[PDB]
Amino acid sequence: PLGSRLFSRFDDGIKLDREGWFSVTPEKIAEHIAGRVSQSFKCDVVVDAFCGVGGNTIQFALTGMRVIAIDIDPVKIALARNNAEVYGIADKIEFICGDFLLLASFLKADVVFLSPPWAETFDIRTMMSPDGFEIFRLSKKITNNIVYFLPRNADIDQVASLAGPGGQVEIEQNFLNNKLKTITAYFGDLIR
Amino acid sequence: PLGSRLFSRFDDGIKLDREGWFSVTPEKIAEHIAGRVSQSFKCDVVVDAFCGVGGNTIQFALTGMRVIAIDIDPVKIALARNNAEVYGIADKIEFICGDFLLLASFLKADVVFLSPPWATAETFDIRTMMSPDGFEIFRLSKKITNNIVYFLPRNADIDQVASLAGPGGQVEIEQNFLNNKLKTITAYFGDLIRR
Amino acid sequence: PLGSRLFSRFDDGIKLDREGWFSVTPEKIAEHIAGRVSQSFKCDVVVDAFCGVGGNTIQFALTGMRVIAIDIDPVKIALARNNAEVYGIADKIEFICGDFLLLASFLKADVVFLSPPWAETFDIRTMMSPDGFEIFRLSKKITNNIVYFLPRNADIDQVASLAGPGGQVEIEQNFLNNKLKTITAYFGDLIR
Amino acid sequence: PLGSRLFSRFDDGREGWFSVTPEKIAEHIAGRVSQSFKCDVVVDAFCGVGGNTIQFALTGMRVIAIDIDPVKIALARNNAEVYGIADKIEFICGDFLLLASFLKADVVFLSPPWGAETFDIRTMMSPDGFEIFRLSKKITNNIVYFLPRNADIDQVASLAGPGGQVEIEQNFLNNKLKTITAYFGDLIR
Ligand SMILES: Nc1ncnc2c1ncn2[C@@H]1O[C@H](COP(=O)(O)OP(=O)(O)O)[C@@H](O)[C@H]1O
Ligand SMILES: Nc1ncnc2c1ncn2[C@@H]1O[C@H](COP(=O)(O)OP(=O)(O)O)[C@@H](O)[C@H]1O
Ligand SMILES: Nc1ncnc2c1ncn2[C@@H]1O[C@H](COP(=O)(O)OP(=O)(O)O)[C@@H](O)[C@H]1O
Ligand SMILES: Nc1ncnc2c1ncn2[C@@H]1O[C@H](COP(=O)(O)OP(=O)(O)O)[C@@H](O)[C@H]1O
Repeated sequence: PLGSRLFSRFDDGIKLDREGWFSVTPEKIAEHIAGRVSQSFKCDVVVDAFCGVGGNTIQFALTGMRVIAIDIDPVKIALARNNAEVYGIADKIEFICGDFLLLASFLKADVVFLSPPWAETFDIRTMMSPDGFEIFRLSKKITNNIVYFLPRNADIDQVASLAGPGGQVEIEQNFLNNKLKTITAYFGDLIR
Repeated sequence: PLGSRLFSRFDDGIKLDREGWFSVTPEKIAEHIAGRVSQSFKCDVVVDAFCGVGGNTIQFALTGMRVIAIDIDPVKIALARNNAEVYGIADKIEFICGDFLLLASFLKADVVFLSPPWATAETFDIRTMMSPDGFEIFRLSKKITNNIVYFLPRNADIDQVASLAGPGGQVEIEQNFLNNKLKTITAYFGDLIRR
Repeated sequence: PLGSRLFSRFDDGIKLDREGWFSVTPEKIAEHIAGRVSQSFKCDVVVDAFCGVGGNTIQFALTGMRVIAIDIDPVKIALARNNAEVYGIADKIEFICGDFLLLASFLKADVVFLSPPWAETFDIRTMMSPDGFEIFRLSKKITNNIVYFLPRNADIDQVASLAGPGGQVEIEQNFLNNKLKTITAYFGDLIR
Repeated sequence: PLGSRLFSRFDDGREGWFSVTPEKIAEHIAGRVSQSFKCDVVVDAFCGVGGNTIQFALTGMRVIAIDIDPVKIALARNNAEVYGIADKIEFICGDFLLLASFLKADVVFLSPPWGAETFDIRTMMSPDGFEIFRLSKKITNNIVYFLPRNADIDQVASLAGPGGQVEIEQNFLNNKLKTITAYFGDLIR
């Protein structure tokens, strides 16, 4: 290891949902990440590399950013598409059904948001599919401004080693009720 | 084991999706189930008990049936709601976020559709390997109606499944194939059985 | 308007200044209604159709009945759930956030309790939102055992007509300090 | 009209919230007041069921939450527990105007009841918006006034005194003006 790592905190919490329950959902963190990214230097276009049902994609688009939302699964794309439609921000999003690793080399964007398919320590190389180092390498062809959404037990030496020697990484730790839940790693101009 | 068991077959297949891929998705089976159910005797209202993102709910609503769509997860309900909105059939559906086992005693419908949360073993035990308990799920569904659809893994215990119909009762086991390999089964009960 | 109208009385308890309750239906009246409903023939499950923060719901639940409590406002539902737990009867209630008129055709219950959103004579078709006749029609799909909580100036011809031609209605008049405040109308097997 | 008026903007995010003050702006408000110099204790003067109270409490501030209606207070107590911050709050059921002269706090948050092209805070709030502010001033200079879009900024600015400073934070929902948050004292900037 040979670079500076910033450690920060974000506190997740219960929300009052439209069903009348007090719930913990992905939305609070997604909104926080989107808010941060959209305020960073020259960050107008984001690739949501593994968009799934479009939770993060929606949050990016709601800040006025343009999104290239990618998922290998056409059922996920259709769902994400419908989801964006009702939020009234579908015109901010281009959905592409395909393999991010095969698309990455042909894209132009200011940011790549990474939430890939995810044990005492988490090995991003052997425990993600595809290879979490390969995911980042391909993201790097597009931009240095990368967000990595990672489990709490993720190897911080590995994560920091992605910044290159000796690059900076912010490790934003996500807490619920004072217990560590997940980590959001920021790279490039996303660090504050 | 006592009573009748009918074995039937449905073939799944590739579809040409709007992304320009040839793919297999849950839609074809879901559409088939909705078609069959909607043609059955006096079947106008269905409870989709574990609706998830609303795949089966959409297919039921698309045939003209009213749907009570239930999921314990409000994130799923939201997605299902938005999904239905775009299809132009949201007015056919009432979404309830809650536990099906706590809601079932208070519902009125003609049909219950069950696709509950499913070890990797040779035989699937519906009592122990489903949460909640698959016999308990069925028992609560019976308070509503005899017309019940159960979507189950290929290795489901047919003796168990047939025992849900009770001693001397009828079940239909509709086997779902993709390229001649068995993928899943759809069990029909009550007036939903063929003929 | 042909049929039978019974007129009864209930005397509300005097409340000191600055005391308040969760519902426009006073606690003592709700208690009285719940007590009456729970002793009626085969009356174990009640729908509280416009439950608010659960003032009436709590009173039904305290008698041992099971309650389907419905409100279109997710804030009310979430506050209602909290209240149910305070009174130790959350296990007796199923809260549903939704439109009563849309949910009614899918419910199973023994009793429906109606306290809908409201100068000289009160018109239930005109001065309730939604339409008071419509609310009753939908409640009728569930059961004949209906309780209608109404203003003192409610048109008794209208109220009686809901019972159908030749039908029976009970108009329980609610008195606070020997002055008329409100009415509670009973239908079906709830009539004394 | 005299003194200084700083202007700022905040962009908001079948869903409902406990307060007329949206969760996110209350969050925003509680965030910047808890950042302010020696601001540890806040009076939520018309707390209702505690929507704003919760947000102040979540920053780690202590809250004196006041409401004249005992139903609101009881509901607020439950909510505080759900959010795990009940030990940060003292609820008091009473009239803020009658309790104000007896309180000690660093911040007063005002979101009074209402009771027109231009909003007159003196005649269109119940009680009088000037009276409310005067009583809050006995406690502290650090006051937050949550107000409708059509608020008379001359009137609002006059609360700061001759040559006084006020910050008018405009709350936008989808590029459109919704409400304003006025800051006084050390809460400005
Ligand atoms: N190579 C890939 N490129 C783009 N998207 C992918 C790729 N591999 C998987 N995905 C998608 O990434 C998302 C997250 O994966 P996963 O955690 O498996 O799904 P889930 O949320 O259903 O459990 C899924 O929506 C999946 O379709
Ligand atoms: N008791 C319940 N009542 C209603 N819905 C439930 C209940 N238990 C689980 N569910 C929901 O039923 C579906 C079961 O699917 P499951 O296999 O667990 O999830 P997933 O589709 O994410 O893999 C989920 O959408 C889950 O939220
Ligand atoms: N169609 C409806 N279905 C169910 N509940 C409703 C409907 N319309 C209004 N409500 C609820 O009925 C309750 C009574 O309404 P209202 O008298 O307007 O109350 P309030 O002044 O207390 O908000 C409210 O809690 C409201 O949310
Ligand atoms: N003098 C007062 N002191 C403290 N709280 C008050 C006073 N007057 C009103 N309140 C409270 O202020 C809150 C807001 O008032 P209002 O807008 O009337 O509320 P709402 O429409 O939510 O009932 C209410 O919760 C009310 O109880």
